[PDB]
Amino acid sequence: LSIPSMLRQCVNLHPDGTAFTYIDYERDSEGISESLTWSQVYRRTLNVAAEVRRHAAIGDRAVILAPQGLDYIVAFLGALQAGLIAVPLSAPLDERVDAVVRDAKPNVVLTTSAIMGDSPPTVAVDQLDLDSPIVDDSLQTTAYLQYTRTPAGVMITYKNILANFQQMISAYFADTGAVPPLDLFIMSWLPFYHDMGLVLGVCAPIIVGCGAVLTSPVAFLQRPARWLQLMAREGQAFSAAPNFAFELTAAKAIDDDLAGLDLGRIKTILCGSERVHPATLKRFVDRFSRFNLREFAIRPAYGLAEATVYVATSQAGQPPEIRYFEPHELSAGQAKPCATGAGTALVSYPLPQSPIVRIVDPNTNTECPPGTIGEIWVHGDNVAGGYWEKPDETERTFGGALVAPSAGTPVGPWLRTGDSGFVSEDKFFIIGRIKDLLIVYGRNHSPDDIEATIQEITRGRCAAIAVPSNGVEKLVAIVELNNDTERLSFVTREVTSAISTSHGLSVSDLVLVAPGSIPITTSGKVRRAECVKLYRHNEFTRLDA
Ligand SMILES: Nc1ncnc2c1ncn2[C@@H]1O[C@H](COS(=O)(=O)NC(=O)CCCCCCCCCCOc2ccccc2)[C@@H](O)[C@H]1O
Repeated sequence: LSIPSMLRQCVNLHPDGTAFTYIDYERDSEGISESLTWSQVYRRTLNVAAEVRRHAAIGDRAVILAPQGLDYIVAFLGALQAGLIAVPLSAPLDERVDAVVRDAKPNVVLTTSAIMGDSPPTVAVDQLDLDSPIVDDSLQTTAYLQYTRTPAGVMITYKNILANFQQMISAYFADTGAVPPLDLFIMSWLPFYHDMGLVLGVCAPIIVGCGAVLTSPVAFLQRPARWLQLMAREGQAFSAAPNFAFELTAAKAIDDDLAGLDLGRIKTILCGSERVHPATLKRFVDRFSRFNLREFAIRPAYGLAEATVYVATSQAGQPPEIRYFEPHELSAGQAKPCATGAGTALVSYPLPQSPIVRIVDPNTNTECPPGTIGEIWVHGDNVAGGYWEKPDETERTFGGALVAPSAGTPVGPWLRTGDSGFVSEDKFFIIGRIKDLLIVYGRNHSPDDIEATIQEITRGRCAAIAVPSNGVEKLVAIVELNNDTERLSFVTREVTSAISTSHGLSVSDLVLVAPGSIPITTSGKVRRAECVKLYRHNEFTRLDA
Protein backbone atom coordinates (compact mmCIF):
# COMPACT_ATOMS: atom_id res chain seq x y z
CA LEU A 1 0.00 0.00 0.00
CA SER A 2 2.19 2.85 1.30
CA ILE A 3 5.93 3.49 1.35
CA PRO A 4 6.02 3.23 5.19
CA SER A 5 4.33 -0.19 5.06
CA MET A 6 6.72 -1.37 2.33
CA LEU A 7 9.72 -0.21 4.39
CA ARG A 8 8.37 -2.19 7.34
CA GLN A 9 8.13 -5.18 5.02
CA CYS A 10 11.75 -4.69 3.91
CA VAL A 11 12.69 -4.85 7.59
CA ASN A 12 10.61 -8.00 8.06
CA LEU A 13 12.09 -9.95 5.17
CA HIS A 14 15.74 -8.84 5.28
CA PRO A 15 16.50 -6.90 8.48
CA ASP A 16 20.27 -6.81 7.92
CA GLY A 17 20.33 -6.38 4.15
CA THR A 18 21.99 -3.19 2.97
CA ALA A 19 19.42 -0.54 2.00
CA PHE A 20 21.28 2.76 1.46
CA THR A 21 24.98 3.48 0.93
CA TYR A 22 26.05 7.12 0.55
CA ILE A 23 29.48 7.96 -0.87
CA ASP A 24 30.53 11.45 0.28
CA TYR A 25 33.29 13.12 -1.74
CA GLU A 26 33.28 16.44 0.13
CA ARG A 27 36.18 15.85 2.55
CA ASP A 28 37.93 12.90 0.89
CA SER A 29 38.43 13.29 -2.87
CA GLU A 30 37.91 9.52 -3.07
CA GLY A 31 34.67 9.28 -1.10
CA ILE A 32 33.81 8.21 2.42
CA SER A 33 31.20 5.47 2.64
CA GLU A 34 28.39 5.15 5.16
CA SER A 35 25.74 2.48 4.96
CA LEU A 36 22.38 1.61 6.52
CA THR A 37 20.70 -1.76 6.57
CA TRP A 38 16.92 -1.92 6.33
CA SER A 39 16.61 -2.11 10.12
CA GLN A 40 18.89 0.89 10.68
CA VAL A 41 17.09 3.12 8.17
CA TYR A 42 13.78 2.05 9.75
CA ARG A 43 15.05 3.00 13.22
CA ARG A 44 16.13 6.43 11.95
CA THR A 45 12.79 6.87 10.15
CA LEU A 46 10.86 6.09 13.34
CA ASN A 47 12.96 8.53 15.38
CA VAL A 48 12.30 11.31 12.86
CA ALA A 49 8.60 10.40 12.93
CA ALA A 50 8.59 10.88 16.70
CA GLU A 51 10.32 14.25 16.45
CA VAL A 52 8.01 15.58 13.74
CA ARG A 53 4.95 14.44 15.70
CA ARG A 54 5.88 16.99 18.36
CA HIS A 55 5.44 19.82 15.83
CA ALA A 56 2.90 18.81 13.16
CA ALA A 57 -0.29 16.81 12.68
CA ILE A 58 -1.41 14.18 10.20
CA GLY A 59 -1.95 15.91 6.87
CA ASP A 60 0.39 18.82 7.61
CA ARG A 61 3.17 19.47 5.11
CA ALA A 62 6.81 18.88 6.05
CA VAL A 63 9.43 20.76 4.03
CA ILE A 64 12.80 19.00 3.72
CA LEU A 65 15.71 21.45 3.48
CA ALA A 66 18.81 19.26 3.80
CA PRO A 67 21.86 18.50 1.66
CA GLN A 68 22.06 15.25 -0.23
CA GLY A 69 22.76 12.41 2.16
CA LEU A 70 21.28 9.84 4.49
CA ASP A 71 19.65 12.55 6.59
CA TYR A 72 17.60 13.69 3.60
CA ILE A 73 16.36 10.14 3.06
CA VAL A 74 15.45 9.75 6.71
CA ALA A 75 13.73 13.17 6.94
CA PHE A 76 11.57 12.29 3.92
CA LEU A 77 10.79 8.76 5.13
CA GLY A 78 10.14 9.95 8.69
CA ALA A 79 7.70 12.54 7.41
CA LEU A 80 5.72 9.96 5.45
CA GLN A 81 5.82 7.66 8.49
CA ALA A 82 4.06 10.26 10.67
CA GLY A 83 1.40 10.79 8.01
CA LEU A 84 2.78 14.10 6.75
CA ILE A 85 2.80 15.29 3.14
CA ALA A 86 6.53 15.59 2.46
CA VAL A 87 7.88 18.51 0.43
CA PRO A 88 11.41 17.64 -0.84
CA LEU A 89 13.36 20.82 -1.46
CA SER A 90 16.96 21.85 -2.13
CA ALA A 91 19.43 23.25 0.38
CA PRO A 92 19.50 27.08 0.48
CA LEU A 93 21.92 28.56 -2.06
CA ASP A 94 17.24 30.98 -2.71
CA GLU A 95 14.04 32.73 -3.83
CA ARG A 96 12.10 29.76 -5.20
CA VAL A 97 12.58 28.13 -1.79
CA ASP A 98 10.66 30.81 0.10
CA ALA A 99 8.03 30.79 -2.64
CA VAL A 100 7.52 27.05 -2.14
CA VAL A 101 7.37 27.44 1.65
CA ARG A 102 4.64 30.08 1.30
CA ASP A 103 2.69 27.80 -1.04
CA ALA A 104 2.88 24.59 1.05
CA LYS A 105 2.44 26.33 4.44
CA PRO A 106 4.44 23.58 6.22
CA ASN A 107 3.97 22.86 9.91
CA VAL A 108 7.56 21.61 10.30
CA VAL A 109 10.90 22.06 8.54
CA LEU A 110 13.36 19.17 8.35
CA THR A 111 16.96 20.28 7.87
CA THR A 112 20.48 19.78 9.21
CA SER A 113 22.53 21.74 11.73
CA ALA A 114 25.10 22.57 9.04
CA ILE A 115 22.68 24.61 6.93
CA MET A 116 20.49 25.45 9.92
CA GLY A 117 21.89 28.96 9.63
CA ASP A 118 20.43 29.19 6.11
CA SER A 119 7.49 30.76 11.52
CA PRO A 120 7.38 26.94 11.44
CA PRO A 121 9.43 24.85 13.87
CA THR A 122 12.77 23.80 12.38
CA VAL A 123 14.33 20.43 13.19
CA ALA A 124 18.00 19.57 12.70
CA VAL A 125 17.74 15.83 12.10
CA ASP A 126 21.50 15.22 12.28
CA GLN A 127 21.47 16.58 15.84
CA LEU A 128 18.79 14.04 16.75
CA ASP A 129 19.71 10.70 18.28
CA LEU A 130 18.61 8.80 15.19
CA ASP A 131 20.01 5.38 16.18
CA SER A 132 18.26 5.21 19.57
CA PRO A 133 15.77 2.27 19.68
CA ILE A 134 5.46 2.97 17.17
CA VAL A 135 4.42 5.73 14.75
CA ASP A 136 2.54 4.36 11.76
CA ASP A 137 0.09 7.17 11.06
CA SER A 138 0.88 7.11 7.35
CA LEU A 139 -1.68 8.34 4.89
CA GLN A 140 -2.98 5.97 2.25
CA THR A 141 -3.37 8.75 -0.34
CA THR A 142 -1.13 11.83 -0.64
CA ALA A 143 2.58 11.13 -0.05
CA TYR A 144 4.43 14.29 -1.08
CA LEU A 145 4.33 17.47 -3.15
CA GLN A 146 6.74 17.63 -6.10
CA TYR A 147 7.47 21.27 -6.94
CA THR A 148 8.68 22.26 -10.40
CA ARG A 149 5.64 31.20 -12.88
CA THR A 150 4.21 30.64 -9.38
CA PRO A 151 5.42 27.34 -7.92
CA ALA A 152 2.97 24.49 -8.38
CA GLY A 153 3.29 21.44 -6.13
CA VAL A 154 2.36 18.18 -7.82
CA MET A 155 0.26 16.00 -5.51
CA ILE A 156 1.70 12.48 -5.68
CA THR A 157 -0.32 9.67 -4.09
CA TYR A 158 0.85 6.23 -3.08
CA LYS A 159 -1.47 5.02 -5.84
CA ASN A 160 0.42 7.20 -8.32
CA ILE A 161 3.73 5.79 -7.07
CA LEU A 162 2.71 2.12 -7.19
CA ALA A 163 1.00 2.49 -10.59
CA ASN A 164 4.05 4.20 -12.11
CA PHE A 165 6.32 1.54 -10.61
CA GLN A 166 4.20 -1.28 -12.03
CA GLN A 167 4.37 0.39 -15.45
CA MET A 168 8.11 0.93 -15.03
CA ILE A 169 8.96 -2.56 -13.79
CA SER A 170 6.96 -4.03 -16.66
CA ALA A 171 8.50 -1.91 -19.44
CA TYR A 172 12.11 -1.91 -18.15
CA PHE A 173 12.10 -5.66 -17.43
CA ALA A 174 9.73 -6.95 -20.11
CA ASP A 175 12.45 -9.32 -21.29
CA THR A 176 12.59 -11.01 -17.85
CA GLY A 177 8.84 -11.25 -17.22
CA ALA A 178 8.67 -7.93 -15.33
CA VAL A 179 11.03 -9.43 -12.72
CA PRO A 180 14.27 -7.51 -12.03
CA PRO A 181 17.39 -9.63 -11.47
CA LEU A 182 18.36 -10.84 -8.01
CA ASP A 183 21.62 -8.92 -8.53
CA LEU A 184 19.98 -5.52 -9.00
CA PHE A 185 21.16 -2.42 -7.22
CA ILE A 186 20.26 1.23 -7.77
CA MET A 187 23.02 3.75 -8.39
CA SER A 188 22.11 7.42 -8.61
CA TRP A 189 23.77 10.80 -8.19
CA LEU A 190 20.58 12.68 -9.04
CA PRO A 191 19.38 15.27 -6.50
CA PHE A 192 16.62 14.00 -4.22
CA TYR A 193 14.66 17.24 -4.75
CA HIS A 194 14.06 16.42 -8.41
CA ASP A 195 11.47 13.81 -9.36
CA MET A 196 13.90 11.48 -11.16
CA GLY A 197 16.35 11.51 -8.26
CA LEU A 198 13.65 11.20 -5.61
CA VAL A 199 11.81 8.28 -7.19
CA LEU A 200 15.02 6.46 -8.13
CA GLY A 201 17.31 7.13 -5.18
CA VAL A 202 14.88 7.21 -2.24
CA CYS A 203 11.63 5.47 -3.19
CA ALA A 204 12.68 2.72 -5.60
CA PRO A 205 14.97 0.89 -3.11
CA ILE A 206 12.00 0.34 -0.79
CA ILE A 207 9.41 -0.50 -3.45
CA VAL A 208 11.70 -2.77 -5.50
CA GLY A 209 13.50 -4.22 -2.47
CA CYS A 210 17.14 -3.60 -3.37
CA GLY A 211 19.93 -1.40 -2.11
CA ALA A 212 21.05 1.96 -3.44
CA VAL A 213 24.51 3.40 -4.02
CA LEU A 214 24.05 7.16 -3.83
CA THR A 215 26.10 10.34 -4.08
CA SER A 216 25.70 14.06 -4.76
CA PRO A 217 25.37 15.83 -8.13
CA VAL A 218 28.32 18.04 -7.14
CA ALA A 219 30.47 14.92 -6.80
CA PHE A 220 29.39 13.87 -10.28
CA LEU A 221 30.08 17.29 -11.86
CA GLN A 222 33.52 17.45 -10.22
CA ARG A 223 34.51 14.05 -11.65
CA PRO A 224 31.97 12.38 -13.96
CA ALA A 225 34.01 9.17 -13.96
CA ARG A 226 32.82 8.42 -10.42
CA TRP A 227 29.43 7.64 -11.96
CA LEU A 228 30.85 4.76 -13.97
CA GLN A 229 32.95 3.71 -10.98
CA LEU A 230 29.94 3.41 -8.70
CA MET A 231 27.82 1.63 -11.33
CA ALA A 232 30.60 -0.96 -11.75
CA ARG A 233 30.26 -2.17 -8.16
CA GLU A 234 29.01 -5.68 -7.39
CA GLY A 235 25.71 -6.63 -8.97
CA GLN A 236 23.69 -5.26 -11.87
CA ALA A 237 23.44 -1.47 -11.84
CA PHE A 238 20.27 0.52 -12.49
CA SER A 239 20.89 4.24 -12.97
CA ALA A 240 19.59 7.30 -14.79
CA ALA A 241 20.80 10.63 -16.11
CA PRO A 242 19.95 13.60 -18.30
CA ASN A 243 21.49 13.72 -21.75
CA PHE A 244 24.14 16.30 -20.85
CA ALA A 245 25.41 13.93 -18.17
CA PHE A 246 26.03 11.32 -20.87
CA GLU A 247 27.85 13.95 -22.91
CA LEU A 248 29.87 15.18 -19.91
CA THR A 249 30.90 11.64 -18.99
CA ALA A 250 31.96 10.76 -22.53
CA ALA A 251 34.01 13.97 -22.52
CA LYS A 252 35.63 14.43 -19.10
CA ALA A 253 36.27 10.84 -17.92
CA ILE A 254 39.87 9.69 -18.26
CA ASP A 255 40.62 6.11 -19.33
CA ASP A 256 43.14 6.09 -16.46
CA ASP A 257 40.33 6.64 -13.96
CA LEU A 258 38.58 3.66 -15.55
CA ALA A 259 41.47 1.23 -15.11
CA GLY A 260 39.91 -2.23 -14.92
CA LEU A 261 36.22 -1.28 -14.94
CA ASP A 262 33.67 -3.92 -15.90
CA LEU A 263 30.60 -2.15 -17.28
CA GLY A 264 29.12 -5.39 -18.63
CA ARG A 265 26.95 -6.06 -15.58
CA ILE A 266 25.17 -2.68 -15.76
CA LYS A 267 21.50 -3.53 -16.13
CA THR A 268 19.96 -0.19 -17.10
CA ILE A 269 21.02 3.40 -17.62
CA LEU A 270 17.96 5.54 -18.25
CA CYS A 271 18.42 8.70 -20.31
CA GLY A 272 15.70 11.19 -19.51
CA SER A 273 14.49 14.52 -18.07
CA GLU A 274 15.50 16.20 -21.36
CA ARG A 275 15.82 15.56 -25.09
CA VAL A 276 17.77 12.40 -25.91
CA HIS A 277 20.24 13.26 -28.68
CA PRO A 278 21.34 10.22 -30.76
CA ALA A 279 24.79 11.78 -31.22
CA THR A 280 25.22 11.84 -27.44
CA LEU A 281 24.15 8.20 -27.05
CA LYS A 282 26.57 7.16 -29.80
CA ARG A 283 29.49 9.05 -28.25
CA PHE A 284 28.73 7.47 -24.86
CA VAL A 285 28.46 3.91 -26.17
CA ASP A 286 31.38 4.23 -28.61
CA ARG A 287 33.66 5.49 -25.78
CA PHE A 288 32.64 3.07 -23.00
CA SER A 289 31.91 -0.13 -25.01
CA ARG A 290 35.63 -0.95 -24.42
CA PHE A 291 34.71 -1.61 -20.76
CA ASN A 292 31.94 -3.94 -21.95
CA LEU A 293 29.07 -1.43 -21.73
CA ARG A 294 26.08 -3.18 -23.29
CA GLU A 295 24.17 -1.11 -25.83
CA PHE A 296 20.85 -2.64 -24.77
CA ALA A 297 21.46 -1.14 -21.31
CA ILE A 298 20.90 2.42 -22.61
CA ARG A 299 17.16 3.07 -22.26
CA PRO A 300 15.76 6.42 -23.41
CA ALA A 301 12.91 7.40 -21.12
CA TYR A 302 10.25 10.12 -21.28
CA GLY A 303 8.20 11.47 -18.42
CA LEU A 304 7.34 14.46 -16.28
CA ALA A 305 6.54 15.24 -12.66
CA GLU A 306 2.83 15.40 -13.46
CA ALA A 307 2.98 11.68 -14.38
CA THR A 308 4.90 10.90 -11.16
CA VAL A 309 7.96 10.32 -13.38
CA TYR A 310 7.49 7.73 -16.16
CA VAL A 311 5.51 7.82 -19.43
CA ALA A 312 7.42 5.80 -22.04
CA THR A 313 10.69 3.97 -22.62
CA SER A 314 12.52 1.99 -25.27
CA GLN A 315 11.95 -1.70 -25.97
CA ALA A 316 13.65 -3.93 -23.42
CA GLY A 317 16.40 -6.16 -24.75
CA GLN A 318 17.30 -3.94 -27.72
CA PRO A 319 19.58 -0.92 -28.17
CA PRO A 320 17.80 2.41 -28.71
CA GLU A 321 16.08 2.76 -32.09
CA ILE A 322 16.64 5.95 -34.13
CA ARG A 323 14.40 7.23 -36.93
CA TYR A 324 15.06 9.92 -39.52
CA PHE A 325 12.70 12.62 -40.77
CA GLU A 326 12.70 15.42 -43.30
CA PRO A 327 13.35 18.70 -41.43
CA HIS A 328 11.42 21.10 -43.72
CA GLU A 329 8.24 19.05 -43.22
CA LEU A 330 9.02 18.73 -39.50
CA SER A 331 9.00 22.51 -39.22
CA ALA A 332 5.89 22.54 -41.41
CA GLY A 333 4.17 20.22 -38.91
CA GLN A 334 4.49 16.87 -40.72
CA ALA A 335 6.70 13.86 -39.99
CA LYS A 336 7.95 12.35 -43.28
CA PRO A 337 10.39 9.46 -42.73
CA CYS A 338 13.56 9.59 -44.80
CA ALA A 339 16.67 7.49 -45.32
CA THR A 340 19.10 6.64 -42.53
CA GLY A 341 21.48 9.55 -42.08
CA ALA A 342 19.33 12.11 -43.90
CA GLY A 343 17.28 14.72 -42.09
CA THR A 344 16.83 14.99 -38.35
CA ALA A 345 17.22 11.93 -36.11
CA LEU A 346 14.74 11.26 -33.28
CA VAL A 347 14.73 8.43 -30.68
CA SER A 348 11.79 6.08 -31.37
CA TYR A 349 9.67 5.51 -28.25
CA PRO A 350 7.27 2.53 -28.48
CA LEU A 351 3.72 3.75 -27.76
CA PRO A 352 3.40 2.72 -24.11
CA GLN A 353 0.71 0.33 -22.91
CA SER A 354 0.34 2.10 -19.59
CA PRO A 355 0.08 5.10 -19.39
CA ILE A 356 -1.40 5.82 -22.84
CA VAL A 357 -0.12 8.67 -25.04
CA ARG A 358 -2.06 10.60 -27.69
CA ILE A 359 -1.06 13.36 -30.11
CA VAL A 360 -3.71 16.09 -29.87
CA ASP A 361 -4.25 19.47 -31.54
CA PRO A 362 -3.97 21.95 -28.63
CA ASN A 363 -6.38 24.35 -30.39
CA THR A 364 -9.21 21.88 -31.13
CA ASN A 365 -8.76 19.18 -28.43
CA THR A 366 -8.91 16.49 -31.14
CA GLU A 367 -6.37 13.79 -31.94
CA CYS A 368 -3.85 14.32 -34.78
CA PRO A 369 -3.60 11.85 -37.67
CA PRO A 370 -0.32 9.88 -37.58
CA GLY A 371 2.64 11.92 -38.77
CA THR A 372 0.98 15.21 -37.80
CA ILE A 373 2.68 17.02 -34.93
CA GLY A 374 0.64 18.09 -31.92
CA GLU A 375 0.74 18.09 -28.12
CA ILE A 376 1.45 14.92 -26.18
CA TRP A 377 -1.46 14.06 -23.88
CA VAL A 378 -1.19 11.34 -21.23
CA HIS A 379 -3.83 9.20 -19.50
CA GLY A 380 -3.28 6.72 -16.69
CA ASP A 381 -3.35 6.07 -12.96
CA ASN A 382 0.17 7.48 -12.57
CA VAL A 383 -1.11 10.91 -13.66
CA ALA A 384 -1.33 13.15 -10.59
CA GLY A 385 -4.65 14.51 -9.37
CA GLY A 386 -3.59 18.16 -9.57
CA TYR A 387 -1.45 20.93 -8.14
CA TRP A 388 -1.68 21.59 -4.40
CA GLU A 389 -4.39 24.21 -3.72
CA LYS A 390 -4.37 25.40 -7.37
CA PRO A 391 -7.80 24.41 -8.76
CA ASP A 392 -7.63 26.51 -11.94
CA GLU A 393 -4.09 25.51 -12.90
CA THR A 394 -5.04 21.90 -12.15
CA GLU A 395 -8.00 22.22 -14.51
CA ARG A 396 -5.86 23.68 -17.30
CA THR A 397 -3.03 21.14 -17.03
CA PHE A 398 -4.85 17.93 -16.01
CA GLY A 399 -8.34 18.50 -17.42
CA GLY A 400 -7.67 17.64 -21.05
CA ALA A 401 -10.86 16.28 -22.62
CA LEU A 402 -10.78 14.61 -26.03
CA VAL A 403 -13.55 15.62 -28.44
CA ALA A 404 -14.93 12.69 -30.49
CA PRO A 405 -12.16 10.34 -29.27
CA SER A 406 -10.83 7.59 -31.52
CA ALA A 407 -11.95 4.02 -30.88
CA GLY A 408 -10.56 2.78 -27.58
CA THR A 409 -9.49 6.20 -26.31
CA PRO A 410 -10.85 7.63 -23.04
CA VAL A 411 -12.44 11.07 -23.15
CA GLY A 412 -10.50 12.21 -20.07
CA PRO A 413 -8.98 13.44 -17.84
CA TRP A 414 -5.85 13.96 -19.98
CA LEU A 415 -2.60 15.45 -18.74
CA ARG A 416 -1.47 18.14 -21.17
CA THR A 417 2.29 17.82 -21.09
CA GLY A 418 3.25 21.00 -22.93
CA ASP A 419 5.45 18.85 -25.16
CA SER A 420 5.24 18.59 -28.93
CA GLY A 421 5.51 15.19 -30.60
CA PHE A 422 4.01 12.90 -33.20
CA VAL A 423 3.27 9.26 -33.95
CA SER A 424 5.03 7.34 -36.73
CA GLU A 425 4.45 3.64 -37.34
CA ASP A 426 3.59 2.34 -33.84
CA LYS A 427 6.23 4.56 -32.13
CA PHE A 428 5.83 8.09 -30.90
CA PHE A 429 8.45 10.81 -30.86
CA ILE A 430 9.12 13.87 -28.75
CA ILE A 431 10.03 17.10 -30.48
CA GLY A 432 10.32 19.22 -27.40
CA ARG A 433 8.77 21.75 -25.08
CA ILE A 434 6.28 23.90 -26.99
CA LYS A 435 7.03 27.14 -25.14
CA ASP A 436 10.68 26.80 -26.20
CA LEU A 437 9.84 26.53 -29.92
CA LEU A 438 11.04 29.12 -32.44
CA ILE A 439 8.22 30.09 -34.79
CA VAL A 440 9.41 31.90 -37.92
CA TYR A 441 7.09 32.56 -40.88
CA GLY A 442 4.60 30.04 -39.56
CA ARG A 443 7.28 27.35 -39.27
CA ASN A 444 8.34 25.69 -36.00
CA HIS A 445 11.99 25.04 -35.13
CA SER A 446 12.96 23.10 -32.03
CA PRO A 447 15.69 24.64 -29.82
CA ASP A 448 17.15 21.19 -29.09
CA ASP A 449 17.99 20.77 -32.78
CA ILE A 450 19.45 24.26 -33.09
CA GLU A 451 21.59 23.78 -29.99
CA ALA A 452 22.75 20.37 -31.20
CA THR A 453 23.94 22.12 -34.36
CA ILE A 454 25.77 24.84 -32.41
CA GLN A 455 27.36 22.48 -29.84
CA GLU A 456 29.24 20.36 -32.39
CA ILE A 457 31.11 23.50 -33.39
CA THR A 458 31.58 25.03 -29.95
CA ARG A 459 31.81 21.86 -27.80
CA GLY A 460 30.22 23.88 -25.02
CA ARG A 461 26.86 24.70 -23.57
CA CYS A 462 24.21 26.50 -25.63
CA ALA A 463 20.73 27.93 -25.51
CA ALA A 464 18.71 28.72 -28.65
CA ILE A 465 15.94 31.05 -27.46
CA ALA A 466 13.15 33.10 -29.03
CA VAL A 467 13.03 36.84 -28.30
CA PRO A 468 9.83 38.57 -29.49
CA SER A 469 10.29 41.81 -31.40
CA ASN A 470 7.59 43.86 -33.14
CA GLY A 471 5.27 40.95 -33.69
CA VAL A 472 7.65 38.08 -34.52
CA GLU A 473 10.11 35.79 -32.77
CA LYS A 474 13.82 36.44 -33.34
CA LEU A 475 16.49 33.75 -32.87
CA VAL A 476 19.13 34.35 -30.18
CA ALA A 477 21.88 31.90 -29.24
CA ILE A 478 23.69 32.07 -25.90
CA VAL A 479 26.99 30.25 -26.48
CA GLU A 480 29.57 29.24 -23.85
CA LEU A 481 33.15 29.33 -25.20
CA ASN A 482 36.48 28.54 -23.55
CA ASN A 483 38.17 31.70 -22.42
CA ASP A 484 41.81 36.46 -29.32
CA THR A 485 39.57 38.79 -31.31
CA GLU A 486 40.03 36.87 -34.57
CA ARG A 487 39.29 33.47 -32.97
CA LEU A 488 35.99 34.93 -31.76
CA SER A 489 35.24 36.03 -35.33
CA PHE A 490 36.02 32.51 -36.53
CA VAL A 491 33.52 30.99 -34.13
CA THR A 492 30.81 33.59 -34.73
CA ARG A 493 30.95 33.17 -38.51
CA GLU A 494 31.18 29.37 -38.20
CA VAL A 495 28.16 29.04 -35.93
CA THR A 496 26.14 31.61 -37.88
CA SER A 497 26.80 29.67 -41.08
CA ALA A 498 26.02 26.33 -39.42
CA ILE A 499 22.60 27.58 -38.32
CA SER A 500 22.04 29.15 -41.74
CA THR A 501 22.76 26.01 -43.75
CA SER A 502 21.35 23.44 -41.31
CA HIS A 503 18.16 25.33 -40.41
CA GLY A 504 17.52 28.19 -42.86
CA LEU A 505 17.55 30.58 -39.91
CA SER A 506 19.32 33.90 -39.50
CA VAL A 507 20.89 34.38 -36.08
CA SER A 508 19.85 37.80 -34.85
CA ASP A 509 22.27 37.74 -31.91
CA LEU A 510 25.11 35.42 -30.97
CA VAL A 511 26.04 36.06 -27.34
CA LEU A 512 29.45 34.53 -26.65
CA VAL A 513 29.48 34.10 -22.87
CA ALA A 514 31.94 32.57 -20.41
CA PRO A 515 31.54 29.00 -19.19
CA GLY A 516 28.89 28.81 -16.47
CA SER A 517 26.98 31.88 -17.66
CA ILE A 518 23.92 30.09 -19.05
CA PRO A 519 21.50 29.16 -16.22
CA ILE A 520 21.62 25.40 -15.70
CA THR A 521 20.31 23.31 -12.85
CA THR A 522 22.10 20.46 -11.11
CA SER A 523 19.72 18.23 -13.11
CA GLY A 524 18.31 20.73 -15.63
CA LYS A 525 20.14 21.04 -18.94
CA VAL A 526 19.28 24.69 -19.69
CA ARG A 527 16.54 27.04 -18.50
CA ARG A 528 15.74 28.67 -21.83
CA ALA A 529 13.01 30.55 -19.94
CA GLU A 530 15.64 32.30 -17.81
CA CYS A 531 17.93 33.02 -20.78
CA VAL A 532 15.19 35.06 -22.48
CA LYS A 533 14.75 37.53 -19.64
CA LEU A 534 18.46 37.58 -18.74
CA TYR A 535 18.99 38.61 -22.36
CA ARG A 536 16.16 41.13 -22.36
CA HIS A 537 17.50 42.77 -19.18
CA ASN A 538 21.04 42.76 -20.65
CA GLU A 539 22.46 40.61 -17.83
CA PHE A 540 24.97 38.78 -20.10
CA THR A 541 28.65 39.69 -20.47
CA ARG A 542 30.20 38.90 -23.87
CA LEU A 543 33.79 37.91 -24.67
CA ASP A 544 33.95 40.13 -27.78
CA ALA A 545 32.85 43.40 -26.14
N1 LIG B 1 13.08 11.60 -23.00
C1 LIG B 1 12.73 13.05 -23.14
N2 LIG B 1 12.81 13.66 -24.34
C2 LIG B 1 12.50 14.95 -24.47
N3 LIG B 1 12.11 15.68 -23.42
C3 LIG B 1 12.00 15.14 -22.18
C4 LIG B 1 12.31 13.78 -22.00
N4 LIG B 1 12.12 13.52 -20.69
C5 LIG B 1 11.71 14.65 -20.08
N5 LIG B 1 11.63 15.64 -20.98
C6 LIG B 1 11.21 17.06 -20.71
O1 LIG B 1 11.22 17.30 -19.43
C7 LIG B 1 9.74 17.78 -19.03
C8 LIG B 1 9.38 17.29 -17.62
O2 LIG B 1 10.37 17.80 -16.67
S1 LIG B 1 10.13 17.31 -15.09
O3 LIG B 1 8.71 17.65 -14.67
O4 LIG B 1 10.91 18.16 -14.14
N6 LIG B 1 10.45 15.60 -14.87
C9 LIG B 1 11.20 14.75 -15.81
O5 LIG B 1 11.64 15.19 -16.80
C10 LIG B 1 11.43 13.21 -15.49
C11 LIG B 1 11.31 12.29 -16.69
C12 LIG B 1 12.26 11.06 -16.62
C13 LIG B 1 11.77 9.80 -17.41
C14 LIG B 1 11.69 8.56 -16.55
C15 LIG B 1 12.68 8.58 -15.32
C16 LIG B 1 12.63 7.25 -14.47
C17 LIG B 1 12.75 7.58 -12.90
C18 LIG B 1 13.45 6.50 -11.99
C19 LIG B 1 12.98 5.06 -12.26
O6 LIG B 1 13.03 4.31 -11.04
C20 LIG B 1 13.13 2.91 -11.18
C21 LIG B 1 12.09 2.16 -11.73
C22 LIG B 1 12.20 0.80 -11.85
C23 LIG B 1 13.33 0.13 -11.40
C24 LIG B 1 14.38 0.87 -10.83
C25 LIG B 1 14.27 2.23 -10.72
C26 LIG B 1 8.95 17.21 -19.88
O7 LIG B 1 7.67 17.97 -19.98
C27 LIG B 1 9.77 17.28 -21.18
O8 LIG B 1 9.65 18.51 -21.79
